[PDB]
Amino acid sequence: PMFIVNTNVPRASVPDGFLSELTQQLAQATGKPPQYIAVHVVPDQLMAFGGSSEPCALCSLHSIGKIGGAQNRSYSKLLCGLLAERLRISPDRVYINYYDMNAANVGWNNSTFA
Amino acid sequence: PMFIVNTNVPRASVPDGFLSELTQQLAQATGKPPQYIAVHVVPDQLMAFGGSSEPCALCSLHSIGKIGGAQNRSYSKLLCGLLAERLRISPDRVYINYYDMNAANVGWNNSTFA
Amino acid sequence: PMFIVNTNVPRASVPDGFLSELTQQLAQATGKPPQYIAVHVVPDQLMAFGGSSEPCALCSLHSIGKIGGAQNRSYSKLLCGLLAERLRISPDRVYINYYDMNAANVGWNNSTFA
Ligand SMILES: *[C@H](c1ccc(C(F)(F)F)cc1)c1cc2c(cc1O)OCO2
Ligand SMILES: *[C@H](c1ccc(C(F)(F)F)cc1)c1cc2c(cc1O)OCO2
Ligand SMILES: *[C@H](c1ccc(C(F)(F)F)cc1)c1cc2c(cc1O)OCO2
Repeated sequence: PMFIVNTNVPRASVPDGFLSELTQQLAQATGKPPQYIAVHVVPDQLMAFGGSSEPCALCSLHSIGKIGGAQNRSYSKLLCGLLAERLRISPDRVYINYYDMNAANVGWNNSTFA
Repeated sequence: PMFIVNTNVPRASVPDGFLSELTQQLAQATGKPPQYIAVHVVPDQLMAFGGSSEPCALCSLHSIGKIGGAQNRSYSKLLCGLLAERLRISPDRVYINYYDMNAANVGWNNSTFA
Repeated sequence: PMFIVNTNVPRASVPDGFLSELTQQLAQATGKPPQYIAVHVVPDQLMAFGGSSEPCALCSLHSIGKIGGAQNRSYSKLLCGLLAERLRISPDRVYINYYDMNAANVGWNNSTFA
């Protein structure tokens, strides 16, 4: 899994350890080892949600499997909770795109997975 | 719907009103209330298009429905028009990825739209 | 095709000529004329891979066809090779997402490629 957050929240408002927490919590939620988890946070973005420039976030979770109806609800509760608690972004100003990747379409270490 | 623009145009060349203009125009084009629309503009990017560093844009439009052959051809006119006028980008230096999202794969407000 | 690299490597470590090298190498690898190729490099990112902030990269390759099992392996060797040689990023700290795009979902110059 790979999780990306883009947000208009400033860099100074991202708390120390945020990437570590995302890594740890995503490992728990996906059942994948922490070593596999990639996390990417992009603050200070020029963005709007519903025509308002109040704090918001646009995110993606790519995973080889572990994506589906109930699972995605659970990820959204977890991730919106974190963005609310840590970045002070209201859950209703977050979008998260979920992508179930075929292993053959993920490159790593000079090759691809299967 | 969610619209993202990555461009090598500098930040000071992005008009202050561009996010709101995109929001309004996309609401009309998709038939969704403006409140649903998220927009994200990423200037000052290191990019090349056809081996040239002249102004260009790499974009995406994600939507739960309202994506298809004819609709996409129409969106491209709308979006190239906006980018040409407001960012001075030639329309043949714009790519737009269109993604039709399943509601189950869009997280929002601690859940998903499924 | 469009290739995007997001990396925590600093801007100054990205060699002059990198975008041109990517354009040329992707033209060769995909068989598509260089005029069609878009490349985008995003340094100085806040990211972690396996909980570690050592150099890493999260990448994507979108293409209308020329995507598949064996081809993706070849692209990964090529692109990890370039990231290792030019940006000093170890291949096992790189993910690359491959997307086979429908021509109807690629917008360019007021239309799509369908
Ligand atoms: C994590 C993972 C990282 C990146 C992607 C990508 F497609 F976005 F590139 C997808 C998944 C991951 C890593 C693995 C793995 C499963 C997952 O989910 O099995 C071996 O390494
Ligand atoms: C807009 C919309 C925003 C984001 C995405 C995402 F998947 F990329 F995250 C997709 C669509 C939208 C919001 C809605 C809605 C439909 C759309 O298209 O119905 C209720 O809220
Ligand atoms: C390259 C190409 C660029 C961008 C995308 C996008 F979908 F991500 F936007 C996809 C492919 C390309 C350009 C062409 C072409 C094929 C490809 O692969 O035929 C005409 O121009």
